[PDB]
Formats: sequence, structure tokens, C-alpha cells
Amino acid sequence: SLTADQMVSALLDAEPPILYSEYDPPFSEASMMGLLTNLADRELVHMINWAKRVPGFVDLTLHDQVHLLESAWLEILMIGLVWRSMEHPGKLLFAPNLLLDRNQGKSVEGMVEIFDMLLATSSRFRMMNLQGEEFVCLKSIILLNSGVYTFTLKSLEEKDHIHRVLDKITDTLIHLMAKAGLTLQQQHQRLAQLLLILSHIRHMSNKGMEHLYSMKSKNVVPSYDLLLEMLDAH
Amino acid sequence: LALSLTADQMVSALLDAEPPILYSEYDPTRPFSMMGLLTNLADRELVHMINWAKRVPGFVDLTLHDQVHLLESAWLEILMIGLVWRSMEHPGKLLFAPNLLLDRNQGKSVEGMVEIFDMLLATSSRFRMMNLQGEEFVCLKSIILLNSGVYTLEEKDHIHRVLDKITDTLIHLMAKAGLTLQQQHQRLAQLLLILSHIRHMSNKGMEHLYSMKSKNVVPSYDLLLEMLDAH
Ligand SMILES: CC1=C(c2ccc(O)cc2)[C@H](c2ccc(OCCN3CC[C@@H](C)C3)cc2)Oc2cc(O)ccc21
Ligand SMILES: CC1=C(c2ccc(O)cc2)[C@H](c2ccc(OCCN3CC[C@@H](C)C3)cc2)Oc2cc(O)ccc21
Repeated sequence: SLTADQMVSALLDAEPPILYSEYDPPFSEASMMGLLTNLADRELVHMINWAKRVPGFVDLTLHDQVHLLESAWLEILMIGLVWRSMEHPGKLLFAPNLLLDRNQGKSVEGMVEIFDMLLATSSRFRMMNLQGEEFVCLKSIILLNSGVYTFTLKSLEEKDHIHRVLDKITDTLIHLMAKAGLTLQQQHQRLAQLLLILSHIRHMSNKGMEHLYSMKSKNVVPSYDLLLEMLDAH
Repeated sequence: LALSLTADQMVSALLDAEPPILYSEYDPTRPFSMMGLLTNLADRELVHMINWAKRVPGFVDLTLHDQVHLLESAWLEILMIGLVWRSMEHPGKLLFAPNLLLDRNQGKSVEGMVEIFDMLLATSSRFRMMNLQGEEFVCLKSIILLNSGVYTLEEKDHIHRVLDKITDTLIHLMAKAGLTLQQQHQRLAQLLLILSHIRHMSNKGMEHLYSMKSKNVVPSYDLLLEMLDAH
């Protein structure tokens, strides 16, 4: 029932904070993955808070909320990272005090390939002059769309709802571009350009998941119970 | 020169470029390797895919090097969307060939296969529910070809001009179908979000194909280049 303007405002007010890496006056290659894992894990907690504020998300069953976050969490971490890296050519701003380049990526086997994809996405944002309002729409779309093709009377109802919210976010993107002064043709073209970036983000998440698993740590994905517990508040 | 086409000319060009539907190679008189049949079919389809790619307006204006790179990135996605398209009118089944219609139970005969079968079936069901039109389908397939490899100035600018042309064409089709402006952009977005699922399926499919430890998975640069038949 939200208007396009109300949708934008809701999403902007929902934005999580930018977190820091630990301070101690040197950085070492050996400690890099530990610092990244620590940031990712802290970002996840804020991500769950954020998701619950995306219009229509808490209308879903807790089960389906968990499934959507299971599907989307790394994509959401990535698009967040690319967004805060956009103004820093050649670098990934994991935190304001953890700004990393390609060569630092090389220290971890298999990492530079994923760094390069992320850097390429940052460059594409930059060449498109992606706006914050557009970014928060894209991030919401990822949340709602990434797990929807892999979820029953209840579920049919859930899927219809998700599609209706996704349509509203399309309307919102178009509203933003119209107010930005784009022609109808430029509006459709840019809508398309933005949504095609989501294919690349999905690609990066799958490649990244492969990479994280290859590292042989104790776990990679947030468990159902963990997501549930964070989501399943009293 | 390829960009000077109208939306109608673009649609007609893409429809005329469509590849044929191939048959599985086996004696239908003899007792019923599944992956063997599928691999044989995929490998034969790939050849027709390269010939289709050469007819997508704007594609051959790229260097041969870049044509090959795009095919390297897109080929499995393109195989998949074509499979889903011809499977649309066959709920619960994948029409790999007219003589090779498989259901998900048959897909369980190969380890790790049923998970990918289920994703493909879900996509075909989504297509059916949206009543995807052939004219929309050929636009989508062309977008996969141009978009899948674009994250690896003039060449990329050309690629984006062609992609913008296809967006224009899709909107034109929907406008002709009688959709309101709001319905047009909503449907455009719905179709493009399905492409992220097709990318997902290609990623999971590649993982699955590699896990089989067969002779090879991806077509080599030289194979694709030879199929392009350079002049
Ligand atoms: C994109 C990215 C990282 C990444 C992702 C894939 C890859 O192959 C290499 C690094 C790494 C990264 C490191 C570890 C990651 O997962 C660790 C496992 N936890 C995730 C959920 C929790 C239950 C366990 C996920 C990403 O660092 C980031 C930190 C951020 O705050 C935001 C994004 C990243
Ligand atoms: C989607 C699909 C198949 C598939 C893909 C991924 C997967 O995990 C399981 C089956 C299998 C499939 C089986 C083998 C495939 O690659 C084999 C390797 N060749 C591809 C190019 C050639 C150089 C080597 C690719 C797809 O069958 C299909 C046949 C078609 O005509 C169209 C689509 C498919």
C-alpha cells in the first residue's frame, strides 16, 4: 500500500551502519581472512535487522524469511561492499580502516579472482553513476528474489506476495528515474541495466561460496537455526 | 549498421535466426547412459548455437576474440534457457529432445542431477505462468549472450548499445501486446530477474558437471573459434 516515495524512504531509513575493523597502532597478509570473517559475521547481524524493515518481508512466514536470507546473504554482503567501494577506484572498502587492493587479495589462494569480479562491479556502478536510492532498491530486490525460485498453499500465497512487493520496487525504481529527468526510453534502458547487474552479483555469490567452502573452515553459511534465532525474536 | 534496425526488424531478425530442435542419438528399438545421451545432445546443440549467435544483430561487429569470450561465458545459460523454453508446454518434464522427455524421477538416476532438474522445471513453470511469448524468449536469449561475459571501452560500449536496443525491443513487444506503461516495466523487470536465476542454474550446473570428472566441460577457445568459421 506504500507509494514509491514511501518505499524509498522506508528503505533508506532501514540502511545498516558501516562497521569498522579492529584498531591497534601493522596489517598482515596472514591475518586478512580472519579480519574479513569477523566483519562479515558482524554485518550479518545488522543484515537481519535490515531485512525485517524491508516492506513486506515480515509478512512472510519465519520459515520463508530464513530461506530468503539463506539464499541471499552473500549477495547482500557483496552488493553492500561494492556500494561502499564505488568511490575508491581499484580498492575494496571492507571497512573504512580496511581498504584492500588486488595485490593484497593474492595472499589468499583463489581470492584475487573474486576480488576482480567485485572490483569490476564497483567500476560498473561508477560508470552508471548509481544513486543511493537505486542501490537500496536493488538490495531489497536481491533479498526477495534470490530464493523465490527454490522454495504450499501457504507457499503459493507467499510467492504471490513476494511478486507484488517486487513489482512495487520496480515502480519505485521507475519513479526515481522519472524524477531524475530521464525519458521513458532512458528509464526502461536503465531499469534493464540495473537488473542485469543482479545476474553478475548472483554469479559472484556462487563463485564466492565455492571459494569459502574450499578454505576448509568450521562453517561457511549461516545455519537455518542461526538465521531463525536472529530472525525469530521474542 | 546493425543498430539502425527498428524494433520490428530486430524481432523478425531474431525469430529467423532461431536454431533447430535436434533429436537424441539412440536406437528407439533398443533398451533404454543418460549423461551420455545428454552430453551428445549438448555438444550438437552448441554448434547450432554458434550459428545463431552470428545472426544476433551486433554480435559479429565484435572482434572474434570477444565473440568467443561471450560464448565461453554464456553457452550453458543459453542451453538451459532453450531447454526450459521447449519444456514449457510439458509440466513436470524436461524436453531435452522430442524423443527424450525426462521427468525428475529419471533425473535421480544420476547423482547430483535431480537438484538441477528441479531448478529447470521451476523455471519452465515460471515461464508457463508468465505466458512467455516466443518474441520475448528470443530477446532474453540474446541478452544472455551479450550480458553474461561483459564483466571480463569501444567493445563494451557497443555491447551496451545492443543490449539497450533489445530492451527497447522488449518494451515495444509489450506495448504492442496492449500492456500499460506500468505493466510494461513490471514485466520487463520480471523477465530480467529470471535471468539471474538462469545464471544461478548455470553456476550450479557447472559445479555439477565438473564434479562428474568427465573428459572436459567447457568448449575450448579453439573449438568455439573454429565453429565461428572466420572469414
Ligand atoms: C565479499 C566479502 C568476502 C568474501 C566473499 C567470498 C569470497 O570467496 C572471499 C571473500 C569476505 C568474507 C569472509 C568470510 C565470509 O563468511 C564467513 C562465514 N560466516 C558467514 C556467516 C557466518 C555464519 C559464518 C563471508 C565473506 O569478507 C567480506 C566481509 C564483509 O563485511 C562483506 C563482504 C565480504
Ligand atoms: C541443461 C542440460 C544439461 C545439464 C546441465 C548441467 C547439469 O548439472 C546437468 C545436466 C545436459 C548437459 C550434459 C553435458 C553438458 O556439457 C558436456 C560438455 N560439453 C559441452 C560443450 C562441449 C565442448 C563439452 C552440458 C549439458 O544436457 C543438456 C542437453 C541440451 O541439449 C541442453 C541442455 C542440457
